[PDB]
Amino acid sequence: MGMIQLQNPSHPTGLLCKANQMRLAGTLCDVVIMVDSQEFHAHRTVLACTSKMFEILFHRNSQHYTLDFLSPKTFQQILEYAYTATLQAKAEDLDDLLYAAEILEIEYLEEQCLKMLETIQ
Amino acid sequence: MGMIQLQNPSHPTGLLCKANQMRLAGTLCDVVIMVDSQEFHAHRTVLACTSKMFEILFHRNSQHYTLDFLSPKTFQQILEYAYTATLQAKAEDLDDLLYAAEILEIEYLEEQCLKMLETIQ
Repeated sequence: MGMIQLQNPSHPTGLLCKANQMRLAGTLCDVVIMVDSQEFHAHRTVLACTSKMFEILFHRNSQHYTLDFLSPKTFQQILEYAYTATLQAKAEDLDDLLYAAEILEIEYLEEQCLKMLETIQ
Repeated sequence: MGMIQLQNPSHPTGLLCKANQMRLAGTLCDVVIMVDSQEFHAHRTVLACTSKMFEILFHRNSQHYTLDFLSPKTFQQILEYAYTATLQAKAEDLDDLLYAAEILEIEYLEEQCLKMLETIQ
């Protein structure tokens, strides 16, 4: 037969951009991540699609999830990466980020943190 | 100061790919869209980040939302586009897709459906 196809190469990027604007306004946020005192509002789908650990964690439903293997600062860093595809940090945060990245099982961050730590080394 | 930056250009695309695999398995789906008889399980964030109409609709919380301005077939088409960035259809579906696309306010689909209808014309 005959088919028509429309493909928007910007859609993934546009969708994540809007999710990030929703997270900053609190719109449709359905999970709170608790690190030390601080609360981080976010969307389960974005965190579960970024971290295999969160996808596994949310197997057990609750409104709040407490993480204590990392600081609020490291979590914010990874939360921004999940919602924008970029992470910014200080060189002294690399060991903290690698460890969080391995536990959360976010392949890109573990691979890149390792590669940066090793070439410096 | 000194900063380190890691940017994964594949992240948007990887995140949407995983959401699509989650939708097909039913994982973390938190909304059912009802069209004629058929039920479509999906994630609120993906639909609200794709359609300004769904972002507005979900302002009013409920587990189920009924759409009757389009057929199940057209909805499936747009549901696939939302989750993959590609839509496939038959040429005879173009008027149906444009209309659904305008009501749902999915700019890319309205623009492309219009452009295809007009160049054929």
